[PDB]
Amino acid sequence: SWIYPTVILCLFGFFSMMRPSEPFLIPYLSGPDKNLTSAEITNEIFPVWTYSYLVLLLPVFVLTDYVRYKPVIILQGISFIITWLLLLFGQGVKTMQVVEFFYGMVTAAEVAYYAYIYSVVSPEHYQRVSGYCRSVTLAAYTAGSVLAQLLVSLANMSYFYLNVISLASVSVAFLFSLFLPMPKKSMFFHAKPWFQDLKECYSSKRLFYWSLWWAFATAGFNQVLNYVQILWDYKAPSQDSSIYNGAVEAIATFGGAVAAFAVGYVKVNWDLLGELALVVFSVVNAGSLFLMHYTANIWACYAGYLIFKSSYMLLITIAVFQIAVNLNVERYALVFGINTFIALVIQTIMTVIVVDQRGLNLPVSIQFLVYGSYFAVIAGIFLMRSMY
Ligand SMILES: Cc1ncc(C[n+]2csc(CCO)c2C)c(N)n1
Repeated sequence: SWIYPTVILCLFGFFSMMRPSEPFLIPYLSGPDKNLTSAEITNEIFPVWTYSYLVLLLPVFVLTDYVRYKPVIILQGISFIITWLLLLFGQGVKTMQVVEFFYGMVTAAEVAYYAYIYSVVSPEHYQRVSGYCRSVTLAAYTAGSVLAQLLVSLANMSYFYLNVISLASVSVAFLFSLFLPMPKKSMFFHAKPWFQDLKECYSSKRLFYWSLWWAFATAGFNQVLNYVQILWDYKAPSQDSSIYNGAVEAIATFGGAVAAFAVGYVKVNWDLLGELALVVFSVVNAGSLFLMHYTANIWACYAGYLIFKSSYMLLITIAVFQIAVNLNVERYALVFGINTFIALVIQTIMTVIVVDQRGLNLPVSIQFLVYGSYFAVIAGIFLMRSMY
């Protein structure tokens, strides 16, 4: 059968991604509860996340197939508990970097969470259970941001209690994570009957350029998803007017879900339109990031994030569809693992150069000009490849 591990995995997926304090994190740190300047948050604290998601990406896969997918989720649950407990009680510029380290390990073990599906389930429901679990996680994050902003704007709720709610939700997620079945076989190591065949994998012109774009777009979206809240804080601090972070990130994630639903139900010639459909929405992404940089009204920057996140989820779902058709299931996770490693190398290089003190030590203003130029260079590369 398949239904019980699906139900426990979707319960873990709902109560993990219900993090109501997640949109309001940058008003929580720079707010009156802590003594943290926004220069130290922009330039010393958040880049550690990218660092911790590079150095702990490749070992976690090694600690995924060997433990056959169960205890890495339990490590993610312990990571949840440690991260939000340190968000509750932790003080200083030193402890908040440890927070970013453990949040990097959270983002690392998310891949093992998704990879448990093809390990425990009988192969008749490889399509059904994965789409179910991903939909449950997306609905969890959307409803979490909805409940967050409603409780804040209509409940006089300080942010510390919202982190308490987040701790409780990820703690309940840790209590569901223990009650999963250890699967019978893994996907690479513990299969009872690959380096030399790996050159044959990326020897495909329909699979290299799309993977390269997935890497650059994933790095850019992780950067923008990091620093968009510090940009929102810079445009209008939380002590002036009560900003609406949870509602806008909720509508943005809902639009991302609508875009991902809209990718798989449009029947046009993909090779002919794809030399244009990538280009126009890449221009949309570049214009959205430029719009968030140049503006001074806060709803204009919110609308820039809405248009950017919907356009990214559109184009990156198109990319995931244009990779997945050719290969099998076992090669799919290896290809996306190498692609994710390349994306985090690119994001680490760009975060050392642009963001951190070892590079330029930039404020959050000029940063989004650089990220908009990065996606504009991406759109120019697509325009040049259409011109070939
Ligand atoms: C503890 C912690 N939380 C969030 C971020 C930044 N961040 C990563 S993803 C995301 C939104 C996901 O939809 C945000 C705001 C961070 N650096 N550390």
